[PDB]
Amino acid sequence: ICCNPACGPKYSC
Repeated sequence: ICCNPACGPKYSC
């Protein structure tokens, strides 16, 4: 997961 906006398509929070 990724609790960040920079994650974009990786954002999982």
